[PDB]
Amino acid sequence: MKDVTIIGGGPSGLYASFYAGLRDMSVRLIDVQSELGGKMRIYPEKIIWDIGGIAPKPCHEILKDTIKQGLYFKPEVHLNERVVDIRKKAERHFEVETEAGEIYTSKAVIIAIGAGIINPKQLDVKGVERYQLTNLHYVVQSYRRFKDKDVLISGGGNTALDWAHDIAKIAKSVTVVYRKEDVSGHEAMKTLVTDLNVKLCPKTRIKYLVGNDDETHISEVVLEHVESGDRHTVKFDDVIISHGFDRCNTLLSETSSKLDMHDDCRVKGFGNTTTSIPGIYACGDIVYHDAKSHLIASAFSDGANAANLAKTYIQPDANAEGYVSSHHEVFKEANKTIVNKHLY
Amino acid sequence: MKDVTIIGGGPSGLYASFYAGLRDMSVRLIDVQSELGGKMRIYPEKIIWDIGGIAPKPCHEILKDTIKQGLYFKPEVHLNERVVDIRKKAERHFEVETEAGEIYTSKAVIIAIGAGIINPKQLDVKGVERYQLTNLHYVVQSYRRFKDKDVLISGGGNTALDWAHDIAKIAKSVTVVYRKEDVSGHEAMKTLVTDLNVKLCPKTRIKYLVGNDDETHISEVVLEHVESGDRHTVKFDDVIISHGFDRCNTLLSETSSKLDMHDDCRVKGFGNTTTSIPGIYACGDIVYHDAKSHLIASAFSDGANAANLAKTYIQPDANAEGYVSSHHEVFKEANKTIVNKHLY
Ligand SMILES: Cc1cc2nc3c(=O)[nH]c(=O)nc-3n(C[C@H](O)[C@H](O)[C@H](O)COP(=O)(O)OP(=O)(O)OC[C@H]3O[C@@H](n4cnc5c(N)ncnc54)[C@H](O)[C@@H]3O)c2cc1C
Ligand SMILES: Cc1cc2nc3c(=O)[nH]c(=O)nc-3n(C[C@H](O)[C@H](O)[C@H](O)COP(=O)(O)OP(=O)(O)OC[C@H]3O[C@@H](n4cnc5c(N)ncnc54)[C@H](O)[C@@H]3O)c2cc1C
Repeated sequence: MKDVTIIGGGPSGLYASFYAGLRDMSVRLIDVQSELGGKMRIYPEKIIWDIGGIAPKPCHEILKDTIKQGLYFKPEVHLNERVVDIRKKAERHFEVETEAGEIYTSKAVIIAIGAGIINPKQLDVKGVERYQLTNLHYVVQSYRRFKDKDVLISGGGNTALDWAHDIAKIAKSVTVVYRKEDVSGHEAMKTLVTDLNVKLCPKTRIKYLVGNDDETHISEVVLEHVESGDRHTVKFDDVIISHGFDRCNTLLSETSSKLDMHDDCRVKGFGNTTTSIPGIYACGDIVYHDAKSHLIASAFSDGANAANLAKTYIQPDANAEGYVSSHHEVFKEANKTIVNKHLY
Repeated sequence: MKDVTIIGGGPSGLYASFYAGLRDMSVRLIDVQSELGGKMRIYPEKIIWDIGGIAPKPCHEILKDTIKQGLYFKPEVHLNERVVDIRKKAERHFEVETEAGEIYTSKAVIIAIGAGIINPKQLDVKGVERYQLTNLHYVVQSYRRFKDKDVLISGGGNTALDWAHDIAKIAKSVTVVYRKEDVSGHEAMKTLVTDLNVKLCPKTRIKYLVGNDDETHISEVVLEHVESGDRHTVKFDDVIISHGFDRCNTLLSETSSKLDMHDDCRVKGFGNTTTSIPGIYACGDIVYHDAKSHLIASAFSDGANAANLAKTYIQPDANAEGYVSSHHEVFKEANKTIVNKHLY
């Protein structure tokens, strides 16, 4: 029987996988996406600066390193598989069941599902290459940059509609294209509908992202009606791609085992990655504890803690923490080649 | 007046410096060593694997990246300076005083002192280069590798004497060279003295670390008596350099402001980097909270949390957390050059 099943292949699940391997635990890693990376697959061309010890470079580049790390010890990896239920048969005996009916057994379970299912939108860029785009946004925090700008927002989820309203306060115009399979959320919509500089475009998708010359920005967007198929090209200064996150619609609402939940539908972490059920640990954006940050850095330190607690759960007399890698015997064979051949 | 004074230039203080800069805070960074890096300056040639997202490479290489990160926003850096006192004159008004009598003012204080003063021993290696040594150890956790080995340990601190005893259980012989300025600790010494395969060498230092041929290991060590100056060369299979850490002998025992302390002389973190005094935050190995790991990864996530809490302390209406770097406006000018010139 596998030592631990890890649900979620984002940076938190990946590091948890690595550190569980560092602690000599057999690992099963499950993720619904066709590739590992979680939310990081949303913003591949973006330059990341705030990961500890990592000089700024594209997210997809850092992701490649993070994935490699998660797979050093070669865990049992299951992609394109969606967990729907978690069960505790007994102590050191858990069942993890997918929507396809597959049932996986483990002595422990690590939940690293972030905010739920990630399904990145496939953007088709013409004229420019995506890796050099500047006016393409996947999240809105500061919106002062959008002053007097013609802004496009894709997605009609509550968060996207909130962004639209805030941006509308100073933007020249805001256009929201979406499909109404998006929530869309009555209150967020009611607020937005009286922003008279906002155009709502239901049943509409982004077909093409177009930029001229060489340029490093999108200058115009080809929009397409989902039903009629009619297209028209509109110029924008900024394009914002929302994804629609709802932490309240994960499996944790309808599994066969209910962890205590934070009021925002995050798993209640008891000081750390410990949950209300012994043997189950939550790491990353899904868990709440006082030391949390919404950062990849925090996802990593959570992963370590989840692996440690899972290790001591399976084997109580084991060390509380893992051996530091600098003096860990498992890396020595590789270290000599790395040093001798200067593989860094 | 400076926003925050950060005491300690290890990975935790460095990231805290970076993230404080990310949150648009003015920073003063103080460390007693002649160079930044903290404990990482102890094991520069060692290959590190367990930092999130970072492929294995020498510690000094990762340190260079970590230092660069800590200094992006160009804080006020004070090296070769030892803090001896911390004072809270009023809310958003702190005094940080060094042994030389210098007094620095800040609206907040971040304590990142690890286990206390770090003063790396200068090893002189002959025959081989340090970067390829394998049998050189700076910490002992697993000691099974020392079975039937002739082992040398430098340092007579309690921890080093504990290592010596454990190793003596399976080693062919253990030699402990030290100066008695080291504790040495009565009980640890009393335990060790009846290990009849252990040779105690007081008033003795390591002069030379010698390896033959090209080789990737130390084959023999030149020892020197501190008083007489007499030398003799002894062959060893492994060399262990202890440093002597005592968390109970930091400034936190005799400042003008007492944080609540964990029973192991670590600062009591209230769920995170929060201490018993508003405006003072502890990040890294110095602080205890339930989400802690003794890892660089945890030092980083602590640093972020300490910067955030310090930010909201100085400016209560500010956002709880900082803007993700991927969409942070402060990095955009640099991002275009990084992308255009492929500087990664
Ligand atoms: C646009 C954007 C920009 C960001 N920029 C930065 C930045 O610059 N620096 C930084 O530190 N952080 C940044 N972040 C945050 C960072 O991406 C997250 O903190 C991090 O991805 C969280 O890692 P995680 O593993 O905990 O969750 P996730 O990354 O969300 O991983 C969850 C994975 O588990 C999968 N999954 C979920 N549910 C189930 C199920 N029931 N069955 C199977 N599989 C499943 C999901 O599909 C997903 O792949 C950014 C976030 C976004 C959205
Ligand atoms: C030999 C060894 C191997 C390790 N290997 C790994 C590994 O492979 N992976 C990993 O993740 N971790 C590893 N670690 C642990 C890692 O080094 C620590 O977790 C990390 O350095 C802690 O960072 P810090 O900033 O909190 O403390 P520190 O690194 O100790 O930084 C403290 C700094 O503040 C300075 N300072 C202290 N006090 C005062 C004062 N009163 N005034 C002024 N200045 C001051 C100190 O001199 C020091 O420079 C290892 C530790 C050691 C000793």
